[PDB]
Amino acid sequence: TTSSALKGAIQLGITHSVGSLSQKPERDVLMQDFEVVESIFFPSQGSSSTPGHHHGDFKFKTYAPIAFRYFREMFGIRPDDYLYSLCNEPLIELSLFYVSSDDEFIIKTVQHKEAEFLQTLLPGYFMNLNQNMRTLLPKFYGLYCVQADGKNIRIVVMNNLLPRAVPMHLKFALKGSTYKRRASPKERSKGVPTYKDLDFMQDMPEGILLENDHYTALSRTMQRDCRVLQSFKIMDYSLLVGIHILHMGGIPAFNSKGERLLVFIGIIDILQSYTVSVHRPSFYADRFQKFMCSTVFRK
Amino acid sequence: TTSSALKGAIQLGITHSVGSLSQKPERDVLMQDFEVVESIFFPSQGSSSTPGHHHGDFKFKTYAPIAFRYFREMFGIRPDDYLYSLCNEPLIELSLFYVSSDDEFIIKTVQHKEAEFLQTLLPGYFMNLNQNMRTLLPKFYGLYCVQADGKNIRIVVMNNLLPRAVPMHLKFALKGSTYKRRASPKERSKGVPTYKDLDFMQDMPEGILLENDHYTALSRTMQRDCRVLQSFKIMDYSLLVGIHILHMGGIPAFNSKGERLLVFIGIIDILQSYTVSVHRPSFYADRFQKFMCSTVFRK
Repeated sequence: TTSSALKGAIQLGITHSVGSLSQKPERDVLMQDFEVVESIFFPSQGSSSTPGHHHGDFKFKTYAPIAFRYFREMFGIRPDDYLYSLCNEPLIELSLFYVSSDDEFIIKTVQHKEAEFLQTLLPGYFMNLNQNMRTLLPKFYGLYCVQADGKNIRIVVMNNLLPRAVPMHLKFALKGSTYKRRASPKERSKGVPTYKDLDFMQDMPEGILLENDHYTALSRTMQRDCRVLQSFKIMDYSLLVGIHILHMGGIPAFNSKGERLLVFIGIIDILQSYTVSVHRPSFYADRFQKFMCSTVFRK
Repeated sequence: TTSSALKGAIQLGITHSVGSLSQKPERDVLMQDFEVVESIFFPSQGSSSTPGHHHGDFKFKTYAPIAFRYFREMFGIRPDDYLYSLCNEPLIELSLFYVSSDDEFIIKTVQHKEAEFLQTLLPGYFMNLNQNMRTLLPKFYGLYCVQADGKNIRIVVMNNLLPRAVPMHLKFALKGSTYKRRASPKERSKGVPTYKDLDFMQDMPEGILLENDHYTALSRTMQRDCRVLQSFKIMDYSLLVGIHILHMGGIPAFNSKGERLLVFIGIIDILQSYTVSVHRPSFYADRFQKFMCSTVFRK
Protein backbone atom coordinates (compact mmCIF):
# COMPACT_ATOMS: atom_id res chain seq x y z
CA THR A 1 0.00 0.00 0.00
CA THR A 2 1.76 3.07 -1.32
CA SER A 3 -1.67 4.61 -0.56
CA SER A 4 -0.27 5.38 2.90
CA ALA A 5 2.90 6.89 1.34
CA LEU A 6 0.78 9.22 -0.81
CA LYS A 7 -1.51 10.25 2.07
CA GLY A 8 1.69 11.19 3.84
CA ALA A 9 3.24 13.19 1.02
CA ILE A 10 -0.14 14.91 0.58
CA GLN A 11 -0.56 15.92 4.23
CA LEU A 12 3.13 16.84 4.64
CA GLY A 13 3.32 18.95 1.49
CA ILE A 14 0.05 20.83 1.87
CA THR A 15 1.14 21.96 5.33
CA HIS A 16 4.42 23.27 3.98
CA SER A 17 2.60 24.86 1.03
CA VAL A 18 -0.30 26.53 2.82
CA GLY A 19 1.60 26.87 6.09
CA SER A 20 4.31 28.84 4.31
CA LEU A 21 1.67 30.90 2.51
CA SER A 22 -0.09 32.05 5.71
CA GLN A 23 3.04 33.76 6.99
CA LYS A 24 3.28 35.63 3.66
CA PRO A 25 1.12 38.78 3.52
CA GLU A 26 -2.16 38.85 1.68
CA ARG A 27 -2.72 40.50 -1.73
CA ASP A 28 -5.22 40.48 -4.60
CA VAL A 29 -5.17 37.90 -7.28
CA LEU A 30 -3.81 38.68 -10.73
CA MET A 31 -4.18 36.84 -14.04
CA GLN A 32 -0.51 35.97 -13.56
CA ASP A 33 -1.34 33.96 -10.44
CA PHE A 34 -3.33 31.33 -12.37
CA GLU A 35 -0.44 30.00 -14.43
CA VAL A 36 1.84 29.82 -11.36
CA VAL A 37 3.13 26.40 -10.35
CA GLU A 38 5.39 26.07 -7.31
CA SER A 39 7.25 22.94 -6.22
CA ILE A 40 9.19 21.98 -3.09
CA PHE A 41 11.42 18.98 -2.45
CA PHE A 42 10.90 16.56 0.46
CA PRO A 43 13.87 14.21 0.92
CA SER A 44 13.29 11.22 3.17
CA GLN A 45 16.61 12.34 4.65
CA GLY A 46 14.82 15.62 5.53
CA SER A 47 16.09 19.08 4.52
CA SER A 48 16.72 22.60 5.83
CA SER A 49 13.04 23.54 5.34
CA THR A 50 11.87 19.94 5.23
CA PRO A 51 11.27 17.13 7.73
CA GLY A 52 12.35 13.59 7.11
CA HIS A 53 9.77 10.89 6.70
CA HIS A 54 9.35 7.22 6.06
CA HIS A 55 7.90 7.82 2.58
CA GLY A 56 10.26 7.70 -0.36
CA ASP A 57 11.78 11.00 -1.48
CA PHE A 58 9.26 13.20 -3.32
CA LYS A 59 8.71 16.68 -4.76
CA PHE A 60 5.41 18.46 -4.00
CA LYS A 61 3.94 20.68 -6.74
CA THR A 62 1.26 23.19 -5.66
CA TYR A 63 -0.65 24.82 -8.53
CA ALA A 64 -1.86 28.46 -8.58
CA PRO A 65 -1.44 29.06 -4.84
CA ILE A 66 -2.63 32.67 -4.49
CA ALA A 67 -5.63 31.71 -6.61
CA PHE A 68 -6.70 29.00 -4.27
CA ARG A 69 -5.86 31.04 -1.19
CA TYR A 70 -8.44 33.38 -2.69
CA PHE A 71 -10.96 30.69 -3.55
CA ARG A 72 -10.81 29.02 -0.11
CA GLU A 73 -11.35 32.45 1.52
CA MET A 74 -14.28 33.13 -0.85
CA PHE A 75 -15.81 29.85 0.30
CA GLY A 76 -15.30 30.43 4.02
CA ILE A 77 -12.40 27.99 4.44
CA ARG A 78 -10.12 29.33 7.15
CA PRO A 79 -6.49 28.33 6.58
CA ASP A 80 -6.13 26.57 9.94
CA ASP A 81 -9.39 24.68 9.47
CA TYR A 82 -8.29 23.59 6.00
CA LEU A 83 -4.91 22.51 7.34
CA TYR A 84 -6.39 20.64 10.31
CA SER A 85 -9.16 18.82 8.42
CA LEU A 86 -6.65 17.64 5.78
CA CYS A 87 -3.23 17.31 7.37
CA ASN A 88 -3.77 16.63 11.11
CA GLU A 89 -6.37 13.91 10.80
CA PRO A 90 -6.15 10.57 9.00
CA LEU A 91 -7.13 10.51 5.37
CA ILE A 92 -9.69 7.95 4.32
CA GLU A 93 -9.72 5.84 1.13
CA LEU A 94 -12.78 4.92 -1.01
CA SER A 95 -13.70 3.31 -4.36
CA LEU A 96 -7.75 7.20 -6.40
CA PHE A 97 -10.15 8.79 -3.80
CA TYR A 98 -9.86 10.18 -0.24
CA VAL A 99 -11.86 11.96 2.41
CA SER A 100 -10.88 13.93 5.51
CA SER A 101 -11.66 12.22 8.80
CA ASP A 102 -14.15 15.06 9.39
CA ASP A 103 -15.86 14.24 6.02
CA GLU A 104 -15.86 17.83 4.70
CA PHE A 105 -13.11 17.59 2.02
CA ILE A 106 -12.81 15.23 -0.97
CA ILE A 107 -9.48 14.45 -2.67
CA LYS A 108 -9.91 12.93 -6.15
CA THR A 109 -6.99 12.09 -8.48
CA VAL A 110 -7.07 13.49 -11.99
CA GLN A 111 -5.33 12.86 -15.30
CA HIS A 112 -2.71 15.40 -16.45
CA LYS A 113 -5.34 16.35 -19.07
CA GLU A 114 -8.04 17.02 -16.45
CA ALA A 115 -5.59 18.96 -14.28
CA GLU A 116 -4.22 21.20 -17.04
CA PHE A 117 -7.80 21.75 -18.14
CA LEU A 118 -8.70 22.96 -14.64
CA GLN A 119 -5.66 25.28 -14.83
CA THR A 120 -7.03 26.98 -17.92
CA LEU A 121 -10.41 27.04 -16.33
CA LEU A 122 -9.45 29.19 -13.35
CA PRO A 123 -10.26 32.63 -14.85
CA GLY A 124 -13.80 31.66 -15.87
CA TYR A 125 -14.19 30.13 -12.40
CA PHE A 126 -13.05 33.33 -10.71
CA MET A 127 -15.44 35.32 -12.86
CA ASN A 128 -18.27 32.97 -11.91
CA LEU A 129 -17.60 33.09 -8.15
CA ASN A 130 -17.74 36.89 -8.19
CA GLN A 131 -21.05 37.22 -10.06
CA ASN A 132 -22.93 34.06 -8.97
CA MET A 133 -22.39 33.65 -5.23
CA ARG A 134 -25.05 30.88 -5.37
CA THR A 135 -23.30 28.80 -8.08
CA LEU A 136 -23.58 25.00 -7.76
CA LEU A 137 -20.32 24.02 -9.45
CA PRO A 138 -17.58 22.11 -7.66
CA LYS A 139 -15.77 24.10 -4.96
CA PHE A 140 -12.10 23.69 -5.76
CA TYR A 141 -9.93 24.34 -2.75
CA GLY A 142 -6.68 23.27 -4.32
CA LEU A 143 -4.69 21.61 -7.08
CA TYR A 144 -1.46 19.78 -6.22
CA CYS A 145 0.90 17.21 -7.75
CA VAL A 146 3.16 14.69 -5.99
CA GLN A 147 6.38 13.59 -7.77
CA ALA A 148 7.41 10.21 -6.27
CA ASP A 149 9.53 7.52 -8.00
CA GLY A 150 8.95 9.04 -11.43
CA LYS A 151 5.14 9.02 -11.27
CA ASN A 152 3.00 12.17 -11.11
CA ILE A 153 -0.05 11.87 -8.89
CA ARG A 154 -2.23 14.93 -9.48
CA ILE A 155 -4.95 15.84 -7.03
CA VAL A 156 -7.80 18.27 -6.71
CA VAL A 157 -9.07 19.07 -3.19
CA MET A 158 -12.71 19.98 -3.19
CA ASN A 159 -15.96 19.98 -1.31
CA ASN A 160 -17.99 16.97 -0.29
CA LEU A 161 -21.59 17.80 -1.14
CA LEU A 162 -22.95 14.98 1.00
CA PRO A 163 -21.21 14.59 4.38
CA ARG A 164 -21.89 11.94 7.00
CA ALA A 165 -22.85 14.89 9.27
CA VAL A 166 -26.34 14.66 7.77
CA PRO A 167 -27.84 11.26 6.83
CA MET A 168 -29.17 11.07 3.26
CA HIS A 169 -32.15 8.88 2.37
CA LEU A 170 -31.94 9.21 -1.45
CA LYS A 171 -29.00 9.73 -3.82
CA PHE A 172 -29.81 10.94 -7.35
CA ALA A 173 -27.33 11.52 -10.19
CA LEU A 174 -29.07 13.51 -12.91
CA LYS A 175 -28.09 14.52 -16.48
CA GLY A 176 -31.26 15.06 -18.49
CA SER A 177 -30.60 12.02 -20.72
CA THR A 178 -32.14 8.55 -20.56
CA TYR A 179 -29.93 5.92 -22.23
CA LYS A 180 -28.50 3.51 -19.65
CA ARG A 181 -29.65 5.98 -16.95
CA ARG A 182 -30.72 3.28 -14.49
CA ALA A 183 -28.96 2.34 -11.27
CA SER A 184 -27.06 -0.90 -11.90
CA PRO A 185 -28.43 -3.84 -9.90
CA LYS A 186 -25.05 -3.89 -8.16
CA GLU A 187 -25.59 -0.25 -7.22
CA ARG A 188 -29.30 -0.87 -6.58
CA SER A 189 -28.38 -3.09 -3.60
CA LYS A 190 -26.24 -0.59 -1.73
CA GLY A 191 -27.24 1.19 1.45
CA VAL A 192 -28.55 4.45 0.05
CA PRO A 193 -27.73 3.99 -3.65
CA THR A 194 -27.19 6.64 -6.26
CA TYR A 195 -30.17 6.24 -8.58
CA LYS A 196 -30.09 7.89 -12.03
CA ASP A 197 -32.57 9.62 -14.36
CA LEU A 198 -34.86 6.71 -15.27
CA ASP A 199 -34.97 5.83 -11.58
CA PHE A 200 -35.96 9.37 -10.55
CA MET A 201 -38.68 9.51 -13.21
CA GLN A 202 -40.57 6.48 -11.83
CA ASP A 203 -39.70 6.58 -8.09
CA MET A 204 -40.51 10.34 -7.77
CA PRO A 205 -43.02 11.00 -10.55
CA GLU A 206 -44.63 13.94 -8.81
CA GLY A 207 -41.14 15.45 -8.58
CA ILE A 208 -39.83 17.72 -5.80
CA LEU A 209 -41.85 20.79 -4.80
CA LEU A 210 -40.45 24.17 -3.76
CA GLU A 211 -41.86 27.55 -2.82
CA ASN A 212 -42.02 30.02 -5.76
CA ASP A 213 -39.40 32.03 -3.85
CA HIS A 214 -36.90 29.17 -3.33
CA TYR A 215 -37.48 27.87 -6.87
CA THR A 216 -36.77 30.88 -9.09
CA ALA A 217 -33.30 31.18 -7.55
CA LEU A 218 -32.32 27.59 -8.27
CA SER A 219 -33.68 28.02 -11.80
CA ARG A 220 -31.73 31.27 -12.02
CA THR A 221 -28.40 30.05 -10.75
CA MET A 222 -28.60 26.94 -12.90
CA GLN A 223 -29.29 28.84 -16.09
CA ARG A 224 -26.10 30.63 -15.00
CA ASP A 225 -23.82 27.67 -14.26
CA CYS A 226 -24.94 26.05 -17.52
CA ARG A 227 -24.30 29.15 -19.64
CA VAL A 228 -20.87 29.12 -17.95
CA LEU A 229 -20.31 25.42 -18.52
CA GLN A 230 -21.20 25.48 -22.20
CA SER A 231 -18.94 28.46 -22.79
CA PHE A 232 -16.08 26.20 -21.67
CA LYS A 233 -17.26 23.41 -23.94
CA ILE A 234 -17.88 20.99 -21.07
CA MET A 235 -20.38 18.11 -21.09
CA ASP A 236 -21.23 14.92 -19.12
CA TYR A 237 -21.62 16.78 -15.85
CA SER A 238 -24.37 15.52 -13.56
CA LEU A 239 -26.62 17.26 -10.98
CA LEU A 240 -26.14 15.38 -7.70
CA VAL A 241 -29.17 15.68 -5.42
CA GLY A 242 -29.22 14.47 -1.83
CA ILE A 243 -32.60 14.25 -0.14
CA HIS A 244 -33.22 14.25 3.61
CA ILE A 245 -36.84 13.66 4.64
CA LEU A 246 -37.38 15.34 7.95
CA HIS A 247 -38.49 14.23 11.39
CA MET A 248 -29.31 22.80 8.62
CA GLY A 249 -27.45 24.20 5.62
CA GLY A 250 -29.54 23.10 2.62
CA ILE A 251 -32.73 23.85 0.67
CA PRO A 252 -36.20 23.41 2.25
CA ALA A 253 -38.46 21.30 -0.02
CA PHE A 254 -41.87 19.62 0.19
CA ASN A 255 -43.00 16.13 -0.95
CA SER A 256 -46.01 14.90 -2.94
CA LYS A 257 -48.17 14.00 0.07
CA GLY A 258 -45.00 13.76 2.13
CA GLU A 259 -43.00 15.11 5.02
CA ARG A 260 -41.15 18.38 4.64
CA LEU A 261 -37.59 17.62 3.56
CA LEU A 262 -34.24 19.32 2.91
CA VAL A 263 -32.44 18.76 -0.44
CA PHE A 264 -28.66 19.17 -0.96
CA ILE A 265 -27.51 19.62 -4.56
CA GLY A 266 -24.60 20.58 -6.80
CA ILE A 267 -22.93 19.91 -10.20
CA ILE A 268 -20.14 17.33 -10.69
CA ASP A 269 -17.70 15.85 -13.24
CA ILE A 270 -17.04 19.22 -14.79
CA LEU A 271 -13.50 18.53 -16.03
CA GLN A 272 -14.43 17.04 -19.41
CA SER A 273 -12.19 18.59 -22.08
CA TYR A 274 -13.88 19.48 -25.43
CA THR A 275 -15.71 14.37 -32.28
CA VAL A 276 -18.71 16.47 -31.14
CA SER A 277 -20.35 19.43 -32.94
CA VAL A 278 -19.61 23.00 -31.92
CA HIS A 279 -23.33 23.33 -31.11
CA ARG A 280 -23.46 20.34 -28.79
CA PRO A 281 -22.38 21.37 -25.26
CA SER A 282 -24.86 24.21 -25.72
CA PHE A 283 -27.45 21.49 -26.37
CA TYR A 284 -26.36 19.34 -23.40
CA ALA A 285 -26.78 22.33 -21.10
CA ASP A 286 -30.24 23.38 -22.32
CA ARG A 287 -31.48 19.83 -21.88
CA PHE A 288 -29.93 19.49 -18.42
CA GLN A 289 -31.44 22.76 -17.25
CA LYS A 290 -34.97 22.38 -18.62
CA PHE A 291 -34.93 18.86 -17.12
CA MET A 292 -33.76 19.78 -13.57
CA CYS A 293 -36.00 22.85 -13.71
CA SER A 294 -39.14 21.15 -15.02
CA THR A 295 -39.07 17.46 -14.09
CA VAL A 296 -36.89 17.36 -10.97
CA PHE A 297 -38.05 20.56 -9.17
CA ARG A 298 -41.49 22.28 -9.50
CA LYS A 299 -43.23 25.44 -8.18
CA THR B 1 -14.93 70.44 -39.33
CA THR B 2 -15.53 66.72 -39.62
CA SER B 3 -15.43 67.04 -35.79
CA SER B 4 -19.19 67.59 -35.98
CA ALA B 5 -19.58 64.53 -38.27
CA LEU B 6 -17.73 62.36 -35.73
CA LYS B 7 -19.70 63.70 -32.74
CA GLY B 8 -22.76 62.68 -34.71
CA ALA B 9 -21.61 59.17 -35.60
CA ILE B 10 -20.56 58.75 -31.96
CA GLN B 11 -23.88 59.83 -30.45
CA LEU B 12 -25.94 58.01 -33.09
CA GLY B 13 -24.05 54.73 -32.83
CA ILE B 14 -23.79 54.53 -29.05
CA THR B 15 -27.57 54.90 -28.80
CA HIS B 16 -28.10 52.06 -31.24
CA SER B 17 -25.43 49.99 -29.46
CA VAL B 18 -26.45 50.51 -25.84
CA GLY B 19 -30.10 51.15 -26.71
CA SER B 20 -30.28 47.76 -28.42
CA LEU B 21 -28.44 46.16 -25.50
CA SER B 22 -30.93 47.37 -22.85
CA GLN B 23 -33.81 45.52 -24.48
CA LYS B 24 -31.69 42.34 -24.40
CA PRO B 25 -31.85 40.48 -21.06
CA GLU B 26 -29.05 40.68 -18.55
CA ARG B 27 -26.48 37.92 -17.91
CA ASP B 28 -23.07 37.42 -16.30
CA VAL B 29 -19.89 38.20 -18.07
CA LEU B 30 -17.72 35.44 -19.50
CA MET B 31 -14.10 35.48 -20.68
CA GLN B 32 -15.59 35.13 -24.16
CA ASP B 33 -17.26 38.53 -23.83
CA PHE B 34 -13.94 40.42 -23.74
CA GLU B 35 -12.81 39.50 -27.23
CA VAL B 36 -16.24 40.33 -28.72
CA VAL B 37 -16.40 43.12 -31.27
CA GLU B 38 -19.76 44.05 -32.81
CA SER B 39 -20.31 46.45 -35.71
CA ILE B 40 -23.39 48.05 -37.25
CA PHE B 41 -23.74 50.01 -40.49
CA PHE B 42 -25.20 53.53 -40.66
CA PRO B 43 -25.90 54.61 -44.26
CA SER B 44 -26.58 58.30 -44.77
CA GLN B 45 -29.49 56.96 -46.82
CA GLY B 46 -30.71 55.36 -43.55
CA SER B 47 -31.52 51.64 -43.16
CA SER B 48 -34.10 49.21 -41.77
CA SER B 49 -32.62 49.50 -38.26
CA THR B 50 -30.83 52.75 -39.00
CA PRO B 51 -31.77 56.43 -39.37
CA GLY B 52 -30.42 58.60 -42.11
CA HIS B 53 -28.16 61.48 -41.26
CA HIS B 54 -26.18 64.29 -42.78
CA HIS B 55 -22.85 62.64 -41.89
CA GLY B 56 -21.18 60.50 -44.51
CA ASP B 57 -21.93 56.78 -44.44
CA PHE B 58 -20.17 54.99 -41.56
CA LYS B 59 -19.94 51.69 -39.69
CA PHE B 60 -19.96 51.77 -35.87
CA LYS B 61 -17.82 49.18 -34.05
CA THR B 62 -18.60 48.61 -30.34
CA TYR B 63 -15.99 46.57 -28.44
CA ALA B 64 -16.75 44.03 -25.68
CA PRO B 65 -20.32 45.20 -25.06
CA ILE B 66 -21.43 42.87 -22.25
CA ALA B 67 -18.14 43.67 -20.52
CA PHE B 68 -18.81 47.35 -20.47
CA ARG B 69 -22.48 46.89 -19.65
CA TYR B 70 -21.03 45.17 -16.59
CA PHE B 71 -18.40 47.81 -15.87
CA ARG B 72 -20.83 50.75 -16.17
CA GLU B 73 -23.22 48.95 -13.76
CA MET B 74 -20.31 48.29 -11.36
CA PHE B 75 -19.58 52.02 -11.41
CA GLY B 76 -23.17 53.16 -10.88
CA ILE B 77 -23.78 54.31 -14.46
CA ARG B 78 -27.43 53.74 -15.27
CA PRO B 79 -27.97 53.01 -18.97
CA ASP B 80 -30.38 55.92 -19.51
CA ASP B 81 -28.09 58.35 -17.70
CA TYR B 82 -25.15 57.18 -19.81
CA LEU B 83 -27.20 57.52 -22.98
CA TYR B 84 -28.53 60.96 -22.05
CA SER B 85 -25.23 62.49 -20.90
CA LEU B 86 -23.50 61.31 -24.11
CA CYS B 87 -26.05 61.14 -26.91
CA ASN B 88 -28.82 63.67 -26.08
CA GLU B 89 -26.63 66.62 -25.21
CA PRO B 90 -24.01 68.37 -27.33
CA LEU B 91 -20.50 67.02 -27.18
CA ILE B 92 -17.74 69.47 -26.41
CA GLU B 93 -14.26 69.65 -27.98
CA LEU B 94 -10.95 70.44 -26.19
CA SER B 95 -7.17 70.45 -26.78
CA LEU B 96 -9.01 64.27 -30.41
CA PHE B 97 -10.89 65.06 -27.11
CA TYR B 98 -14.53 65.55 -26.03
CA VAL B 99 -16.67 66.08 -22.98
CA SER B 100 -20.39 65.64 -22.30
CA SER B 101 -22.33 68.86 -21.85
CA ASP B 102 -22.87 67.72 -18.24
CA ASP B 103 -19.05 67.36 -17.79
CA GLU B 104 -19.16 63.83 -16.31
CA PHE B 105 -17.82 61.79 -19.28
CA ILE B 106 -14.55 62.15 -21.22
CA ILE B 107 -14.08 60.81 -24.76
CA LYS B 108 -10.39 60.52 -25.76
CA THR B 109 -9.22 59.06 -29.10
CA VAL B 110 -6.65 56.28 -29.00
CA GLN B 111 -4.25 54.60 -31.41
CA HIS B 112 -5.14 51.09 -32.65
CA LYS B 113 -2.23 49.98 -30.43
CA GLU B 114 -3.69 51.63 -27.30
CA ALA B 115 -7.15 50.26 -28.08
CA GLU B 116 -6.07 46.66 -28.69
CA PHE B 117 -3.97 46.93 -25.55
CA LEU B 118 -7.06 47.94 -23.56
CA GLN B 119 -8.84 44.93 -25.09
CA THR B 120 -6.26 42.55 -23.67
CA LEU B 121 -6.37 44.44 -20.44
CA LEU B 122 -10.04 43.80 -19.69
CA PRO B 123 -9.64 40.59 -17.62
CA GLY B 124 -7.09 42.11 -15.24
CA TYR B 125 -9.39 45.14 -15.00
CA PHE B 126 -12.38 42.98 -14.13
CA MET B 127 -10.33 41.17 -11.53
CA ASN B 128 -9.26 44.50 -10.04
CA LEU B 129 -12.78 45.98 -9.87
CA ASN B 130 -14.01 42.94 -7.94
CA GLN B 131 -11.27 42.93 -5.29
CA ASN B 132 -10.40 46.66 -4.98
CA MET B 133 -13.67 48.59 -4.95
CA ARG B 134 -11.58 51.68 -4.02
CA THR B 135 -9.20 51.45 -7.02
CA LEU B 136 -8.04 54.76 -8.55
CA LEU B 137 -7.48 53.61 -12.12
CA PRO B 138 -9.40 55.06 -15.06
CA LYS B 139 -13.08 54.12 -15.16
CA PHE B 140 -13.65 52.79 -18.66
CA TYR B 141 -17.28 52.96 -19.65
CA GLY B 142 -16.79 51.94 -23.24
CA LEU B 143 -14.59 51.26 -26.25
CA TYR B 144 -15.91 52.03 -29.75
CA CYS B 145 -14.59 52.55 -33.28
CA VAL B 146 -16.09 54.64 -36.11
CA GLN B 147 -15.39 53.55 -39.73
CA ALA B 148 -15.90 56.64 -41.96
CA ASP B 149 -14.28 57.25 -45.38
CA GLY B 150 -11.65 54.58 -44.79
CA LYS B 151 -10.34 55.99 -41.50
CA ASN B 152 -10.76 54.27 -38.12
CA ILE B 153 -11.41 56.63 -35.24
CA ARG B 154 -11.14 54.65 -32.01
CA ILE B 155 -12.54 56.02 -28.79
CA VAL B 156 -12.58 55.21 -25.12
CA VAL B 157 -15.39 56.69 -23.00
CA MET B 158 -14.33 57.22 -19.43
CA ASN B 159 -14.71 59.25 -16.30
CA ASN B 160 -13.78 62.88 -15.81
CA LEU B 161 -11.98 63.05 -12.48
CA LEU B 162 -12.33 66.82 -12.27
CA PRO B 163 -15.74 68.14 -13.33
CA ARG B 164 -16.81 71.77 -13.53
CA ALA B 165 -19.43 70.82 -10.88
CA VAL B 166 -16.73 71.50 -8.27
CA PRO B 167 -14.18 74.30 -8.79
CA MET B 168 -10.55 73.21 -8.39
CA HIS B 169 -7.90 75.59 -7.05
CA LEU B 170 -4.82 73.41 -7.77
CA LYS B 171 -4.08 70.84 -10.48
CA PHE B 172 -1.15 68.45 -9.85
CA ALA B 173 0.14 65.76 -12.23
CA LEU B 174 2.44 63.46 -10.29
CA LYS B 175 4.78 60.60 -11.30
CA GLY B 176 7.52 60.30 -8.69
CA SER B 177 10.24 61.45 -11.13
CA THR B 178 11.89 64.87 -11.44
CA TYR B 179 13.40 65.41 -14.90
CA LYS B 180 11.48 68.10 -16.80
CA ARG B 181 8.74 67.80 -14.14
CA ARG B 182 7.98 71.53 -14.06
CA ALA B 183 4.87 73.22 -15.43
CA SER B 184 5.82 74.86 -18.73
CA PRO B 185 5.64 78.66 -18.59
CA LYS B 186 2.89 78.37 -21.20
CA GLU B 187 1.02 76.07 -18.82
CA ARG B 188 2.08 78.17 -15.82
CA SER B 189 -0.04 81.06 -17.12
CA LYS B 190 -3.33 79.20 -17.41
CA GLY B 191 -6.30 79.64 -15.12
CA VAL B 192 -5.73 76.79 -12.68
CA PRO B 193 -2.71 75.11 -14.30
CA THR B 194 -1.58 71.54 -13.97
CA TYR B 195 1.67 71.78 -12.03
CA LYS B 196 4.02 68.77 -11.93
CA ASP B 197 6.36 67.12 -9.42
CA LEU B 198 9.02 69.82 -9.01
CA ASP B 199 6.19 72.34 -8.65
CA PHE B 200 4.46 70.32 -5.92
CA MET B 201 7.72 69.88 -4.00
CA GLN B 202 8.31 73.64 -3.58
CA ASP B 203 4.73 75.05 -3.60
CA MET B 204 3.46 72.45 -1.04
CA PRO B 205 6.56 71.46 0.92
CA GLU B 206 4.66 70.49 4.03
CA GLY B 207 2.61 68.16 1.80
CA ILE B 208 -1.06 67.21 2.27
CA LEU B 209 -2.22 65.91 5.66
CA LEU B 210 -4.81 63.21 6.27
CA GLU B 211 -6.26 61.42 9.28
CA ASN B 212 -4.53 58.08 10.05
CA ASP B 213 -7.87 56.46 9.12
CA HIS B 214 -8.26 58.15 5.70
CA TYR B 215 -4.55 57.70 4.92
CA THR B 216 -3.96 53.96 5.35
CA ALA B 217 -6.69 53.26 2.80
CA LEU B 218 -5.21 55.47 0.10
CA SER B 219 -1.81 53.90 0.83
CA ARG B 220 -3.49 50.49 0.67
CA THR B 221 -5.41 50.93 -2.54
CA MET B 222 -2.40 52.48 -4.25
CA GLN B 223 -0.07 49.66 -3.34
CA ARG B 224 -2.83 47.63 -5.02
CA ASP B 225 -3.30 49.58 -8.25
CA CYS B 226 0.48 49.71 -8.67
CA ARG B 227 0.98 45.98 -8.13
CA VAL B 228 -1.75 45.62 -10.77
CA LEU B 229 -0.19 48.13 -13.13
CA GLN B 230 3.28 46.63 -13.01
CA SER B 231 1.90 43.16 -13.64
CA PHE B 232 0.64 44.52 -16.97
CA LYS B 233 4.01 46.10 -17.71
CA ILE B 234 2.62 49.63 -17.81
CA MET B 235 4.57 52.82 -17.05
CA ASP B 236 4.32 56.63 -17.48
CA TYR B 237 1.01 56.83 -15.65
CA SER B 238 0.52 59.90 -13.48
CA LEU B 239 -1.44 60.52 -10.24
CA LEU B 240 -3.79 63.43 -10.95
CA VAL B 241 -4.70 65.34 -7.78
CA GLY B 242 -7.34 68.05 -7.65
CA ILE B 243 -7.44 70.21 -4.55
CA HIS B 244 -10.42 72.22 -3.33
CA ILE B 245 -9.74 74.45 -0.31
CA LEU B 246 -12.96 74.87 1.57
CA HIS B 247 -15.11 77.80 2.62
CA MET B 248 -19.17 66.38 -1.67
CA GLY B 249 -17.79 63.16 -3.14
CA GLY B 250 -14.04 63.33 -2.42
CA ILE B 251 -11.42 62.91 0.31
CA PRO B 252 -11.31 65.22 3.36
CA ALA B 253 -7.78 66.62 3.88
CA PHE B 254 -6.09 69.26 6.04
CA ASN B 255 -3.47 71.92 5.13
CA SER B 256 -0.20 73.01 6.76
CA LYS B 257 -1.65 75.92 8.73
CA GLY B 258 -4.53 76.00 6.28
CA GLU B 259 -8.24 75.60 5.74
CA ARG B 260 -9.75 72.14 5.64
CA LEU B 261 -9.90 71.00 2.03
CA LEU B 262 -11.20 68.16 -0.15
CA VAL B 263 -8.81 66.38 -2.58
CA PHE B 264 -9.93 64.49 -5.72
CA ILE B 265 -7.44 62.00 -7.16
CA GLY B 266 -6.95 59.14 -9.61
CA ILE B 267 -4.43 57.47 -11.99
CA ILE B 268 -4.17 58.34 -15.71
CA ASP B 269 -2.39 57.47 -18.99
CA ILE B 270 -2.47 53.78 -18.22
CA LEU B 271 -2.51 52.51 -21.82
CA GLN B 272 1.26 52.42 -22.35
CA SER B 273 2.17 49.11 -24.03
CA TYR B 274 5.37 47.38 -22.76
CA THR B 275 13.72 48.85 -24.91
CA VAL B 276 13.15 48.74 -21.11
CA SER B 277 14.27 46.07 -18.62
CA VAL B 278 11.89 43.42 -17.36
CA HIS B 279 12.48 44.83 -13.86
CA ARG B 280 11.58 48.40 -14.75
CA PRO B 281 7.78 48.88 -14.53
CA SER B 282 8.13 47.24 -11.13
CA PHE B 283 10.61 50.02 -10.33
CA TYR B 284 8.40 52.79 -11.75
CA ALA B 285 5.54 51.63 -9.53
CA ASP B 286 7.53 51.40 -6.29
CA ARG B 287 8.86 54.90 -6.84
CA PHE B 288 5.42 56.30 -7.70
CA GLN B 289 3.84 54.75 -4.62
CA LYS B 290 6.49 55.63 -2.02
CA PHE B 291 6.41 59.17 -3.47
CA MET B 292 2.61 59.72 -3.38
CA CYS B 293 2.51 57.96 -0.01
CA SER B 294 5.40 59.79 1.63
CA THR B 295 5.86 63.19 -0.03
CA VAL B 296 2.39 64.00 -1.37
CA PHE B 297 0.18 62.69 1.48
CA ARG B 298 1.17 62.34 5.20
CA LYS B 299 -0.41 61.03 8.45
